[PDB]
Amino acid sequence: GIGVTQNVLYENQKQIANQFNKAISQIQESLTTTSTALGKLQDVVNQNAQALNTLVKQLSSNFGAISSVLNDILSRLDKVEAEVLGDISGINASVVNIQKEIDRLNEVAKNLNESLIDLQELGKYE
Amino acid sequence: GIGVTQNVLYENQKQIANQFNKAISQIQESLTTTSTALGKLQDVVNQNAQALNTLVKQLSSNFGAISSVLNDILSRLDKVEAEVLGDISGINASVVNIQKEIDRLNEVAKNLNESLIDLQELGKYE
Amino acid sequence: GIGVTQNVLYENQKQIANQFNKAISQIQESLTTTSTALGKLQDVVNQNAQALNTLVKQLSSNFGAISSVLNDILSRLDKVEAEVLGDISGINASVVNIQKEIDRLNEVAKNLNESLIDLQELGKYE
Ligand SMILES: [Cl-]
Ligand SMILES: [Cl-]
Repeated sequence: GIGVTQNVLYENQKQIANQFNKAISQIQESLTTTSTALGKLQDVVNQNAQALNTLVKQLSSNFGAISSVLNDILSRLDKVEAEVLGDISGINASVVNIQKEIDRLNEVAKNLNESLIDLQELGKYE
Repeated sequence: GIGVTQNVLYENQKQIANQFNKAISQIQESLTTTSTALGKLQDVVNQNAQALNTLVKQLSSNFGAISSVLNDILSRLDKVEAEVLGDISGINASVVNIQKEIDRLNEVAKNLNESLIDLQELGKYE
Repeated sequence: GIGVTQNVLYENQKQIANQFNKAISQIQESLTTTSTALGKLQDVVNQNAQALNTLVKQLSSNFGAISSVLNDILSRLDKVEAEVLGDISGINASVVNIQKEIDRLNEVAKNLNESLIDLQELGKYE
């Protein structure tokens, strides 16, 4: 009463501003951390996708060859005894593309600097 | 002193409210972006999991068959010459289920609209 | 005018503080949710990586063996008729490590409790 109300409000503002700005920084860090983590997942997921496809590609080739050789062999035996397998090329791994979301997270982190609070200070309390 | 303290506090409130609301919108965007990115990762990861399992399934079948045919062949040769391989069915890819976390991110984004600040305006300064 | 300005400012502060604190809690929840989701993705992605590698390992072994057996067979036939395949060991799935980002998200969530606003109350309005 004696003259504190005006002073408590200002102190409250300084806290509000300090706590908010503190939180923003924490949030920016979390965003960058999420984008970084999302980016690593994308790399691994895609590299593993391409590994699986590269494999299917070779395997298909192998079974085509194996079935061919066994056929030749069986054939010979026939002649000798006379004288005397599913393809997997369709299996495909897809890749993910979240680069746009990753870039968006970094932009938002950078832009939160524009949402910080620059409290007008009252000398009479500073 | 002349009569500004009451006016600086209000201006500070308008900034606090404008900057916070601005940040909330930015954060909502980041959440939706994260959920969208998480959702795409889940789809690809699971589709690649199922591709790998579908493959193991066929491959096991193939090696069972190949070993069988080679055995028959070797057998014949025996008769002809007389007259004259690990299974992989156990390899399994697991799938992930983060749908609940994805839905939770979208709900939080929607609910932050309920955390916006509607500052009571003082006509004497408006 | 009669004496409300001082009272509207305080009411505005209570709202600012209530809405911010409410948002912080919402954000903490979103962070924990993101970390939990990121953690599940890491587990599945890595487990699927290791499954793919375990498979390549066995497959390479299988084709080495198959080519060997077919060679022996073809060889015999030669003798009998006389008397009468790419390796994939190089395909490798990589694993991801975002544990550090996951732990960082949880720390930030825990630390936001230190960014909450504890508004100094003015009895004259309470
Ligand atoms: Cl305020
Ligand atoms: Cl994967």
